[PDB]
Amino acid sequence: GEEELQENQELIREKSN
Amino acid sequence: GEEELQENQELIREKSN
Ligand SMILES: [Ca+2]
Ligand SMILES: [Ca+2]
Ligand SMILES: [Ca+2]
Ligand SMILES: [Ca+2]
Ligand SMILES: [Ca+2]
Ligand SMILES: [Ca+2]
Ligand SMILES: [Cl-]
Ligand SMILES: [Cl-]
Repeated sequence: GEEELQENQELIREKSN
Repeated sequence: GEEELQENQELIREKSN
């Protein structure tokens, strides 16, 4: 769901940084 | 979709390790 998606995008942010 | 979900679970695995 929506929360899973937001958490996913934060994992992507963490890895990109 | 399905690929997004698999990629998400791998990010979770990478972080847990
Ligand atoms: Ca949230
Ligand atoms: Ca959350
Ligand atoms: Ca979060
Ligand atoms: Ca795959
Ligand atoms: Ca893939
Ligand atoms: Ca992969
Ligand atoms: Cl880095
Ligand atoms: Cl670690």
